[PDB]
Amino acid sequence: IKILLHPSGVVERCMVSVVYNGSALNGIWLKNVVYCPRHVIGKFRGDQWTHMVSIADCRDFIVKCPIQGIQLNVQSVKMVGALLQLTVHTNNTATPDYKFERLQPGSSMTIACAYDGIVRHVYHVVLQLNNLIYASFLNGACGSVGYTLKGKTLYLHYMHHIEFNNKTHSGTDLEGNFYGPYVDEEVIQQQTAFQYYTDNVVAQLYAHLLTVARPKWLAQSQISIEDFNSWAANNSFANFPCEQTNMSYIMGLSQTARVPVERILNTIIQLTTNRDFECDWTPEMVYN
Amino acid sequence: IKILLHPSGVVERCMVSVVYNGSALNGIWLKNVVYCPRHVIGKFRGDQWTHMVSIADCRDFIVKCPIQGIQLNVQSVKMVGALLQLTVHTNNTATPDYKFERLQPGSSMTIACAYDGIVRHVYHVVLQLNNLIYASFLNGACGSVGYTLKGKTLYLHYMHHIEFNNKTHSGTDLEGNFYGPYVDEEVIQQQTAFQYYTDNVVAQLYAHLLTVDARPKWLAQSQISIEDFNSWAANNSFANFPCEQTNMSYIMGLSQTARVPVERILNTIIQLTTNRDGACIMGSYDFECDWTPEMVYN
Ligand SMILES: *C(=N)[C@H](C[C@@H]1CCNC1=O)NC(=O)[C@H](CC(C)C)NC(=O)[C@@H](NC(=O)C(F)(F)F)C(C)(C)C
Ligand SMILES: *C(=N)[C@H](C[C@@H]1CCNC1=O)NC(=O)[C@H](CC(C)C)NC(=O)[C@@H](NC(=O)C(F)(F)F)C(C)(C)C
Repeated sequence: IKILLHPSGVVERCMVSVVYNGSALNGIWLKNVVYCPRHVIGKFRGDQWTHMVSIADCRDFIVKCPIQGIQLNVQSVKMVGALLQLTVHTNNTATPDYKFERLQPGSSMTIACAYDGIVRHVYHVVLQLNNLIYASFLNGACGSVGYTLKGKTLYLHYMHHIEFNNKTHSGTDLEGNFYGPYVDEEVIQQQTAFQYYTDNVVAQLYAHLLTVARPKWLAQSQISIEDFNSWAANNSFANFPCEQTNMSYIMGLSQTARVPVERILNTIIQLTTNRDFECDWTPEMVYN
Repeated sequence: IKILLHPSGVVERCMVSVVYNGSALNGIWLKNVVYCPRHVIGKFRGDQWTHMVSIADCRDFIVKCPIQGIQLNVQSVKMVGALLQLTVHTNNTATPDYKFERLQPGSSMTIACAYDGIVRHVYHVVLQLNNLIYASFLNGACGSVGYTLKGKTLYLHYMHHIEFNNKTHSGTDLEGNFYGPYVDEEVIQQQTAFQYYTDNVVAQLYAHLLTVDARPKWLAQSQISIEDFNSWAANNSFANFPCEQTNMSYIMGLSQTARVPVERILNTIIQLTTNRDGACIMGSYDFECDWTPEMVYN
């Protein structure tokens, strides 16, 4: 039982460099459109973006695709949400079947971290209930995408925008809308309190009992799901189950492990003195 | 600080499928040669391989590369170690600058786990001191490769062969020699006892101090010397520290930024074996050998 990531080859063939008057980041090239963060044209705030994008000369958008050796030429600039839709002359012949899918908190995705239009590293994250990811990005990485795959169909979920001072990262879906109440502005932005995605904590504990001698810190007594949820409301744990569809997986793991979920939940409560606690294992990934 | 995988696009463009009389697995296609495990021609033992390979007809090797729409035709077949080197008529246009490099225990690599010539998952493993990897594989995954990337060159380290009862996996390097004393035969094979790669366990705790909590309450207050630790390590399934002298430059740096000398990390490891009591360190619940000092420091 490993943390599984999706192969990045399809994403690599679409990544492009986007350089606008001394500001460099990444973008993705699908059909005849290149999607990049809008702050490549400057550091603006509020409703200045509409007018500021309209005064942007397309000749200044230097766009290159390193994998294909092509230099793209922009014909029109359209702002959609917090993203820029740059229409180019050439259609990307490497464009796959793709979908723009929003992620619900607690779901996983593969980050294709890129620089200068080239994907450098690939790693795994789960969108937390505070609508932040705990990723890793340096200067010039904006425009990196978080994606999943399902039968050679690219599911784009995320594009990176901003890093906060507690090693948190925020971006948009590919429709241009941020996750949570965060924006692309260099100011302090109040984050909602952290809360554990309980379904995923349950998934990690079951992953441990399946890849190891049942440990000593495993609780000996059961607790009802309802008693856990009254406890969870005062200990920053999400109401269980967070996703009703996860019970098909969780109950299946409870069979393979011969440990009922009621015992796993009481173990979560007793591990409070030790208590980040990590919601990186989803029940789908552990079961399949 | 994350577990970083290398981008797999270079590997996908060269993966192929290899089928022989109903036995199907994966192969990698570099230049004019296709490399795949030898048990695609049968489940033979001992020294039966040299003979059975020389009588295998090349017209029974069905070789497709689905990402390029080509079906390959095999000219010659040569057994190199536990691998078959299938020469084909067509040079691979997507062949990168590559190198066959054998890993030493404690190093990491990215696994491109494929089926029918297409990689379905990528994940990260470390060659353990038993010369096994703790990976994830199903039927038809043989031929999957473990690799790393240094700029432009693709560094091939591993090709998958066999899964053992304890969810451990074994294979060869790209030159054809297995890691450890394991062979491609469906019998029980003795495994050396498990031993933690102490350098990597030190890197995991430092990763926790630098990203999760700078002063966790399981961090030992007192220190132990490297020497006193290594006396304890010989009896507690921990390798002698340091396992690699080149890791010291990374660990000394991690100590300087964490403001916690390695002596306290080593004593923390000793204390955790008697009083971890369910502590979850860098999301792992167990000591992991997945975090290397190089990756955590860089
Ligand atoms: C995109 N090219 C970068 C990605 C950053 C750089 C450092 N790590 C990352 O993930 N994005 C930016 O540089 C941001 C630009 C804004 C206008 C969208 N700026 C930031 O992320 C800054 N963060 C803040 O000011 C904030 F207060 F925390 F929000 C940096 C990280 C530069 C201080
Ligand atoms: C090749 N595609 C597979 C990959 C396996 C299947 C299950 N998980 C894997 O990683 N390799 C095989 O099927 C092996 C073929 C041999 C002849 C090289 N066989 C095995 O791995 C078997 N293992 C054993 O018999 C052994 F005892 F553990 F060594 C299986 C796991 C199928 C029983």
